[PDB]
Amino acid sequence: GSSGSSGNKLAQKYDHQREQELREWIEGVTGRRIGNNFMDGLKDGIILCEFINKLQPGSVKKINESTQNWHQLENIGNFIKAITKYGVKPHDIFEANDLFENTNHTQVQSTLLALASMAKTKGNKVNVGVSGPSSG
Repeated sequence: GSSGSSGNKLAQKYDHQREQELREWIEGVTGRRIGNNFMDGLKDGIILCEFINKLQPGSVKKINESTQNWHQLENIGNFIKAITKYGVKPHDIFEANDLFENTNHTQVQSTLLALASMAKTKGNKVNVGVSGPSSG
């Protein structure tokens, strides 16, 4: 589709291109306003639990909704594990601290990049530029 890049640069670092393709997919499926801060907004861990839930009926049994942190952690824990069964290898999944302690952003992004492909085959509406197992 119409899109000027004039770069065609392939890297592993945080891609600002996909960042817009992910938030646009999640913010839609689930229905939560991730907001500017792609991380902080996803830190809560809620949007995550619901994300894998919308794709698989039963992913996350129950989710905690509060303004605390301790609870936010537990949530992310259920998701990361939920996405593991759906169709996401543990070698491409982020850690609870990666999203919680925002110690790693790319690690979390890469995880989603794959998820999108897991929902595509099934028959979902994904707006992420991810074709086949792109590793590199």
